Amino acid sequence: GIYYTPKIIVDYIVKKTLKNHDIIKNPYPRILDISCGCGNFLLEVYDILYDLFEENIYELKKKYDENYWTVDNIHRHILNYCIYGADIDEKAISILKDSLTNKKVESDIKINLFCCDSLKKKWRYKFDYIVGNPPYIGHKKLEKKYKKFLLEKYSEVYKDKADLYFCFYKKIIDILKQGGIGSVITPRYFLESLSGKDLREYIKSNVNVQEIVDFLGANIFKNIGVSSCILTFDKKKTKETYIDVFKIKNEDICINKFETLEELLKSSKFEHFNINQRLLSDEWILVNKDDETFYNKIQEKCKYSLEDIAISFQGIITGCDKAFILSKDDVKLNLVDDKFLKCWIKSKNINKYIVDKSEYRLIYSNDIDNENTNKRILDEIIGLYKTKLENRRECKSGIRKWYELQWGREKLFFERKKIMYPYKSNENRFAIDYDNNFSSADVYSFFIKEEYLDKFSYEYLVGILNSSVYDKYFKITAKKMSKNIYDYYPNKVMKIRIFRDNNYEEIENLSKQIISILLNKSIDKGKVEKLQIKMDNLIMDSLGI
DNA sequence: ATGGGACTTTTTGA
DNA sequence: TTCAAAAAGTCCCA
Ligand SMILES: OC[C@H]1O[C@@H](n2cnc3c(NCCCCc4ccccc4)ncnc32)[C@H](O)[C@@H]1O
Ligand SMILES: [K+]
Ligand SMILES: [K+]
Repeated sequence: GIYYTPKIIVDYIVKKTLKNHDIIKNPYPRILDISCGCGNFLLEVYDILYDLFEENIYELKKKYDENYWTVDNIHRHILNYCIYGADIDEKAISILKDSLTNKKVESDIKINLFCCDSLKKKWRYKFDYIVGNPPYIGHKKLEKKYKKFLLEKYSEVYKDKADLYFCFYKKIIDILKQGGIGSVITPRYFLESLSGKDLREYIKSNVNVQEIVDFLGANIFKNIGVSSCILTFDKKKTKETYIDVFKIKNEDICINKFETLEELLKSSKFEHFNINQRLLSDEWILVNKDDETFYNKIQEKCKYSLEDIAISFQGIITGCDKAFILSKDDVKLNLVDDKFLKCWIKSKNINKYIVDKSEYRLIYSNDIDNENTNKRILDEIIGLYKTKLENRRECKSGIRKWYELQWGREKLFFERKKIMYPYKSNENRFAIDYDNNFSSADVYSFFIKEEYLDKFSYEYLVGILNSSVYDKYFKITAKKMSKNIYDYYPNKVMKIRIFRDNNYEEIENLSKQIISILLNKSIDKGKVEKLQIKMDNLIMDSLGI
């Protein structure tokens, strides 16, 4: 329900929006939290505002109504005109109202607190400053009735597999006053994800992004599996449009290293660099000058992409794995004819250059003709989960029989030489599958088009793709998920560019030697490491780095 | 108990 | 008809 933002980050965000406010010029700033919860941000906003007013009370008294501007009147003023909060949870709003009332401890004061869905409220004026931490809800945990509303009314930032907080970015930008400043902490995934493309376009074309703080896979929220970033944007009449990017360099740090977050950002734990907002394409490549030179060099040298030369596909989606996946030593497999059985691997079975021997079998139930010839398999293996299987979407509509795989794909795509890689990994792991391995969606596969077989071999491809050069090169634009995990999905893996030059033969031969060592029983992996270093040297020579 | 490490399903819009 | 994206991941241990 309610998530607690660490106090240091709250202080940083509030100071980011208010440290340079000219209260004498405008003693009526509107500061809004659109998902205020119990007031994590708004109470700190109250404290900052109270200091700001009390420090200039006499200047305000002289410049304006001298009877209105007294210290004893600051509290009331702040609540009447400055602090605004919205949240869909009425208990949180009640608690926050009590807190703001008890900031003073007569005639009653009207607190601008709204218990509503902030994405449906008719907002009747814009705001000078917007801060907070919106709700994050993905496409699976959002109700379909609400998602229809989002797809209709928030189509500019919300399509397909987008997230709820995209819409909060939209709403915050839309209700921000000209010259206003907004600062929020959200998931970092929209910076790189395919779903966030339109949201990135919206932000880039409607506000000036002041600062991005990328915590990468650091754990900012205790016991929460999410990776966070802090965005600061404004609607000021500026002529430069340069973004300050602070990228964490050590994900293992605890956030309470210093009293303030500014000390952490200025320290050696973070790196700083500037990105020209006008040079952002539909993809935001937020890297330092050395990494940008590296990336551009590789992009310029390589004339092909994997998408050009390869056919990609996601793995089997059974819809209920426990009903179709059995250990190869399970006695129940004696009931299943071997024509129905396929080898089954998980993402952990994928190493560099080769796949572990499979230990699981998939019952490719689509080839079961009818329920009377193979009644025993259905009665004793698959039918154990009939109730769950019948609740799949395609079974409810009758497209799929209750014992069939939900997305069984095409068998001929898997029963061939191909390259496989895990969907989430700490490093590049592209393996040649020789054993017709099937897998779930945690492993992706591709094979080379016939017309590119004489230009690229599987051995050469796994050679360059597993190199240190390509590990770094892919990670430059990859989607950082959690600590030591990057997404390896076709929507970015197929964008990897490859080359073909005079080092092709030696690179291919080194890859073949590595594969031969890795498949031998009396394995000595050290020479594999030495061969990999030599191949990395060849690749760096080829790409001019 | 918590914080850190190993590992990854099927629901879902298009 | 049937593709592929999506971590307020999930689950475990010392
Ligand atoms: O980050 C968590 C905080 O954010 C608040 N909050 C969440 N969602 C909000 C929202 N609209 C979205 C509605 C989506 C559908 C829905 C969500 C939750 C329950 C029932 C239905 N509008 C304002 N505050 C919101 C929530 O109370 C916490 O205080
Ligand atoms: K006066
Ligand atoms: K994390």
